[PDB]
Amino acid sequence: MVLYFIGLGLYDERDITVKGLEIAKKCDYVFAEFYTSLMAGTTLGRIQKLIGKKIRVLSREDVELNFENIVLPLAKENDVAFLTPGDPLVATTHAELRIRAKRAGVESYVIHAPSIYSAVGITGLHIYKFGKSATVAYPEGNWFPTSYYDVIKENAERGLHTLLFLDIKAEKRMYMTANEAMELLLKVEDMKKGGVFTDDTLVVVLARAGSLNPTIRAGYVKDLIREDFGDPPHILIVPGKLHIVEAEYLVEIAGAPREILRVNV
Amino acid sequence: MVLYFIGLGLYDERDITVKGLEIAKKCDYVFAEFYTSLMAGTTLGRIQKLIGKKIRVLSREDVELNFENIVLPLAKENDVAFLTPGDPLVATTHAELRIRAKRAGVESYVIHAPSIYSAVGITGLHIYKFGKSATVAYPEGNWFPTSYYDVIKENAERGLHTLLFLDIKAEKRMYMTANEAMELLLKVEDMKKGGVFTDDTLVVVLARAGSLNPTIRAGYVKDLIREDFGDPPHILIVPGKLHIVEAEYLVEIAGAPREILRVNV
Ligand SMILES: Nc1ncnc2c1ncn2[C@@H]1O[C@H](CSCC[C@H](N)C(=O)O)[C@@H](O)[C@H]1O
Repeated sequence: MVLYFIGLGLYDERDITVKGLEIAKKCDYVFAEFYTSLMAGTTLGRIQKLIGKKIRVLSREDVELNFENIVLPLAKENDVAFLTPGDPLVATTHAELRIRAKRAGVESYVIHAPSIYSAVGITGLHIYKFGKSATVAYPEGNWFPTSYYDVIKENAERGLHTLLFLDIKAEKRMYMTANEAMELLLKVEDMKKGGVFTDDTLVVVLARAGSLNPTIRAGYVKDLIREDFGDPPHILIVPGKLHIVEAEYLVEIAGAPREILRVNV
Repeated sequence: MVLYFIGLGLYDERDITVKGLEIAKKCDYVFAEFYTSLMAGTTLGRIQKLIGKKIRVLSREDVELNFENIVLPLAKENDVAFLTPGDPLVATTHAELRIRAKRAGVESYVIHAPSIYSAVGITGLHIYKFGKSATVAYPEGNWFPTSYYDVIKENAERGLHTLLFLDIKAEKRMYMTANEAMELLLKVEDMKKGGVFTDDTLVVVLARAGSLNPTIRAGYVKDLIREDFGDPPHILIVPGKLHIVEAEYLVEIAGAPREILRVNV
């Protein structure tokens, strides 16, 4: 009679909360989805071993089209868990699944876990200064989406930071790198000429948040565009004007050039 | 030889990540602060029992003025952990403490935990639509903070949602309720008269996120301003223009007036 939405956290199998783990262990059935994002620091096998339960993976179609036929029927007479990378309901489509549960007469509860949305606090940038977020999508064919560029423009002009989720082909396990994102943004700038993203733009790259050894780098595009930030996933941030405290953290912790203390504050 | 900043999560001792727990259990010394937020579902005793270590609680003064005198000295010859509610670097000034650690020759690591900043996803509002955040602080003496009002105005004009952290005075055991926040906002409105926050404004309240049964309510200020949302902590949200699916969730899950389903495109 109960469905638990349980977050797996940021990177590996230990990023689930103690609450989420103990609840998952007591569930009769455990499902999981890895299409909204991936858990790059672990494997399905390691997650399964930790929980001690067989984990049935669901595709985007399984969920978006058949959640009420695959998961809810079992949740009617058993305790069922639905695992998702990060924090449940951060992904925009997740929330509606709770309405489906209600419609089916199934109680649902949410067990939170760390999300990249909040983990970016490790960049030293004040969380309150982050504005609207956006996703950099790979262009393809004759389709060249650029809405993320406008998001940076609107946030930056108001002195706010912009969190940029990078494209991911979950099924193929292909991650867009911060380098590719920077190249794309420079390409968009060359087309819109808005003066929003150039070689002189200060950016911050956060790779493998959740890991004990994440890569946190800050610097100008001209210097970071060909830099190796390590294995995925990568997150790109275009900060707005910096509070001196944010700048000092970027210099001392993220290796930012001293120049940001006089140019970006 | 190291200092760990470990988050404890949203509500109770089990909101800590497995990673955080396994590391905390092996540390030589464990310190913590409980003034940046309120974990309403646990006690120091329960946290100590879970981690299996004595926890030395520090006051805001101990941390802000003497972190380098109380904590860092031990981290030079021992494995030390510094625990905090939620995520250690979200809506706190703890990031700067990493700079102090560095200057002291102490390597530091960060272990994330569920944060209210991302837990708001449980309101059904799209996380990417949240703009700049703000804090509603208690007025004191002849000083009446009003900056949060301008944040709402700025976000709303852009169609973005506004997350409002509520004030906390841990030593006095005072936790601002969503009701008190709404009352303060109505007073600022009468002063600035910007038509930003009135009796007809739609708001969302999230109380005790992290618990299994948090209070999630949406409605007009005139109706919710005197409603009992249960024990603290509380957070207040002022939505911007709603997507149809956001409205549907607020109606179905947060008990919002069905009239909000009719969005004005
Ligand atoms: N479980 C919870 N439910 C509702 N609001 C919460 C909450 N935990 C924190 N808050 C809100 O956030 C304020 C503390 S701000 C510090 C937040 C913390 N670092 C985190 O990551 O969550 C509180 O005064 C309250 O308004």
